Amino acid sequence: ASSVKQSYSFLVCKSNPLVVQLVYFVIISFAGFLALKNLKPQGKPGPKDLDLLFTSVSTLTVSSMATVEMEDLSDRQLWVLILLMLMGGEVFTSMLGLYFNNANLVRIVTGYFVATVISSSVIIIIYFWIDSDARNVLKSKEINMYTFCIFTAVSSFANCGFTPLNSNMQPFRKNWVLLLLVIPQILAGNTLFSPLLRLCVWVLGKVSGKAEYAYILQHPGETGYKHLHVRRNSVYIVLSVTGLILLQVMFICSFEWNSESLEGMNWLQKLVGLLFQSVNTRQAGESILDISTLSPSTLLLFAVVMYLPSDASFLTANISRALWRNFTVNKLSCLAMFTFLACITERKSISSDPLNFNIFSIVFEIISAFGNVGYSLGYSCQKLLKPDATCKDASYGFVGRWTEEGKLIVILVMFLGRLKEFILK
Amino acid sequence: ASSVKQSYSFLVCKSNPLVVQLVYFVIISFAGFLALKNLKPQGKPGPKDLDLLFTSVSTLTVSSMATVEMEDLSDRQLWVLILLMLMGGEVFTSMLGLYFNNANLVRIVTGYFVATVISSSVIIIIYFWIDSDARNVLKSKEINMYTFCIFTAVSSFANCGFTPLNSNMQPFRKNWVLLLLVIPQILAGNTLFSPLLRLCVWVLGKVSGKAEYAYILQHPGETGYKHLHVRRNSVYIVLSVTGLILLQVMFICSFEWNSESLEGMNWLQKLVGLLFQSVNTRQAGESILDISTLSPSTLLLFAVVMYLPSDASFLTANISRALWRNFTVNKLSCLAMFTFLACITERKSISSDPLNFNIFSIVFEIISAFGNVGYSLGYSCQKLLKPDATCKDASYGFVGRWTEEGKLIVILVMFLGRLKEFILK
Repeated sequence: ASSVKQSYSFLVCKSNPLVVQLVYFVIISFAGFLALKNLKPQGKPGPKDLDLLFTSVSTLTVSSMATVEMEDLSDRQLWVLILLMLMGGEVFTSMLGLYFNNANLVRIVTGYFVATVISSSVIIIIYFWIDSDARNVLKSKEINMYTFCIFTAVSSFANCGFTPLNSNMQPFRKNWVLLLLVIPQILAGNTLFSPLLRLCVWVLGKVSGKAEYAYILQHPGETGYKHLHVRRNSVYIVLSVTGLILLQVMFICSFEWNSESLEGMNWLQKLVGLLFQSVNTRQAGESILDISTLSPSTLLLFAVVMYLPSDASFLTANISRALWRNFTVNKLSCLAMFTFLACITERKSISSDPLNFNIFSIVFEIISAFGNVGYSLGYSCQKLLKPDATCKDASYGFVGRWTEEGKLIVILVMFLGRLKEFILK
Repeated sequence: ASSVKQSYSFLVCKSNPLVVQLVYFVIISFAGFLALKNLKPQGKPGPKDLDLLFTSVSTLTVSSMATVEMEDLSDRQLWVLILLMLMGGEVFTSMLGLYFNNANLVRIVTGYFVATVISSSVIIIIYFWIDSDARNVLKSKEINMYTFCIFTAVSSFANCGFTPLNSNMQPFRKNWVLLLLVIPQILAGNTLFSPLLRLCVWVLGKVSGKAEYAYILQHPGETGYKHLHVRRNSVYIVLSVTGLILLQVMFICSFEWNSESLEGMNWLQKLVGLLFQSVNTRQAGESILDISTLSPSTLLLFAVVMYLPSDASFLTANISRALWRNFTVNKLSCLAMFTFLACITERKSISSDPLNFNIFSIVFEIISAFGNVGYSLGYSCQKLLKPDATCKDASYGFVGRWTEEGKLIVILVMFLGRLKEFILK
């Protein structure tokens, strides 16, 4: 209770924000892994503790990188994941930071977060109530309807990318209404958070008439909030994200409109699904297509977009040994070093299975982990060079098929990716 | 004669250095392609004009990217390639720039260039004279001994990477003496040019005693030469290149010491060959191992090293739309765009043959072309998924197996890579 507040205040007063946030993430991830281990169902042999720790990290790190199938976790573990997502989302961490800075605009941010989460949950619950196809699908998968709704709302708002379905949103690719109802939740999380918050402050100031709201609106830098910029910067956020989404939609519609991953869908269904995928590419994680089946051009476009630094990390950020150090921090040297380590650890897998364990797939996984997106190129054992029937084609990401050292490397990459925009300064 | 000088002076007086150097490279490349077409041997159907143009560009662009086997060109075409290499090397272009700047240190630079070329040719000729194994190899390949020696010396000094042998220096991997005699020629070209020139100026000043040489030595910036830096910068050049070479040697010795590409070699032979490869990786192009057979970690290390900007481009170089433009020029956006284009053009090849036409191989080719290195991941038709016997496994680089649009894209990438450190300003 009060002891937590006292310890947090003591940490904040002396240590840097980076150190306190690293301690926060490490301790919460360890607690989540411990919980996931405790409420494991009895009798059935669950995943190894490393997979549970990886799932807890990816849930907290809102990176959605899966090592265990989402169907291998019970309802209680699903709610533990929901709690980790709530306590690890970008908006919630920024809200806690604002709390602690103000103690040593808070109401508006807390209201925005709580209202968005509650409205998303209610909207998804209502949509499942009106449409019985989703209820039938959930009954087939034996997943609690309300638990799935809350999980989906929290994951979409927090931009994590996890869903109780093992195939993520693939079973719901035909339901364009759900995708159109979920897209705003993703766009009200990490992406388009600053312009939406600015609009919320603007409408509150207009309706209330209080001069404090206008003062906050026109002095965004005085309050010190990272995600509250000037009108020009917010307009830049909207324009940049909209243009990137339109570019992604254009390229995917040009290339994979007739692909097998969209077969059996109407033109409107295909358009809505591709728009949902393009929105998710930046940082959501949720996918409706098996990203492996996409053409190499679209895969490279995905890699480029998830490599693009977040706009919050772009506006805010914008003897020879000092130049070397400055060059080592550019988001690219770390990616190259981690990809080199991952290729070292998976040398046997790459040599034996070059179709799935190729260098581009490892680059994609490293970019996904560092950018906290969640796109996994997957692993189809039908693509093995040597025909092996002992495979059980699993729905978890490519990282789940790596070695233990590879999983540890991806865990470190995800931790560094969440703690980015902080290591830079 | 004098008309050429008048035209060059007229171009220099008005246009920027970038424009005049671009027109110089374009016109010389076109002349070289026209020559290569003209002295093609009669009776035998040679390569298509696009392949000749690509070879002329890569020879001029000292990028060593091969579309045609080097055994398909006669002695006259080999000498045309030698002339293109001489007129397109980094040292020669810098020397011409110094000529035109001084007209509108020249003696020392010209002496260094001419003496290094002549001494390299004489040394290689002498080594072929003393050792008859190389003479036997050349007789087996039916290549003129003196022509091969001059070609090798010019290519090693100009850091191009071409050799009359189709397999490059692979037949000579056992001859460690030749590799140790060629390494200084490569290290006296583009790399270690500034420290070697500084040492040459220093010894000339010490022996002569003229104060002008010391004035040039201690005021490197006054003369305006790009490749003449201060003592600290030259020491940095030496230290950085030596450390990078040692790191590459360490990693390759750790990984591929027992690989098939080095089977049948003594420990000293393996060490010398790996050191030669590490020296060449930065920007030489010449290789003694089939780079395809190397492990993925070493391939990624090669990609990283050839992606590292030249130290001359590092020392010399070191509202939101303006920031976007500044971010678009970082050597990475261009690589991503060109790789995206190459993947678009080779979509059929990637889909049909994913083992050789994978995204990492295209990334490697694009990095090699932009960095003007010359490393090609190759194409072994035994790696086809579909077993096709119509193949004739050719010794030319991976780019020779691309589509015509892919070859054009690589030509553009090579032209931009040579004109790098210029487009940046």
